[PDB]
Amino acid sequence: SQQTRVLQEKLRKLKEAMLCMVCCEEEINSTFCPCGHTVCCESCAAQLQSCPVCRSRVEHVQHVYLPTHTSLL
Amino acid sequence: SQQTRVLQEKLRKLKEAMLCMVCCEEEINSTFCPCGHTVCCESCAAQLQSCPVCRSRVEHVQHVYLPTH
Ligand SMILES: COc1ccccc1-c1nnc(N)o1
Ligand SMILES: [Zn+2]
Ligand SMILES: [Zn+2]
Ligand SMILES: [Zn+2]
Ligand SMILES: [Zn+2]
Repeated sequence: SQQTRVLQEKLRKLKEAMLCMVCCEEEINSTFCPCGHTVCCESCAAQLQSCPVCRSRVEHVQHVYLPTHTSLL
Repeated sequence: SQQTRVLQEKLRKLKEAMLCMVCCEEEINSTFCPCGHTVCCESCAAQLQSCPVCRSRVEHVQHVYLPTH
C-alpha cells in the first residue's frame, strides 16, 4: 500500500542517519573528543584534524560500541 | 499489507535499540570511557563505577551527539 512506501522511507532515513557523514558508506562508530560529535566511521575520523560539525580541534577519537551496529555476520 | 507489518517491526526494533539499557525510557547519549560502550542515557551513566556490558572500570563518561538525536 502507500503506507508500505511511507514506512520504507522512514526506515531508509533512519539507516542513512547511521552512516558516516563524510563517506556515506560505512557505519558511524567514532566520537570526536572532546566536542562529542559522533558522525564518522573510523577511517574518516582518523583523517580529520577538526570536527566536521562544529570545527572544534579533535584532541583524540573514541571508538563507540553502539547497540544498533550491524555487520556481514 | 503483511509487508507493512514487517517494516513496522524493523522500525520498532531499531528504535528500541536506541534507548538506554538501564531505564529503557531515555535515548542513549553517553559513552563509558575508555571501553567505549555507548548504551546509557546521561542520568543512568552518571552513577555507574564499571561498564554494565564489559565490567571495565569507567574513568569518565563522554556525552555524545548522534545524528538521530
Ligand atoms: C539515539 O541514537 C542512537 C542510540 C543508540 C545507538 C545508535 C544511535 C544512533 N543515532 N545515529 C547513529 N549513527 O546511531
Ligand atoms: Zn567514513
Ligand atoms: Zn564537534
Ligand atoms: Zn537511562
Ligand atoms: Zn564496556
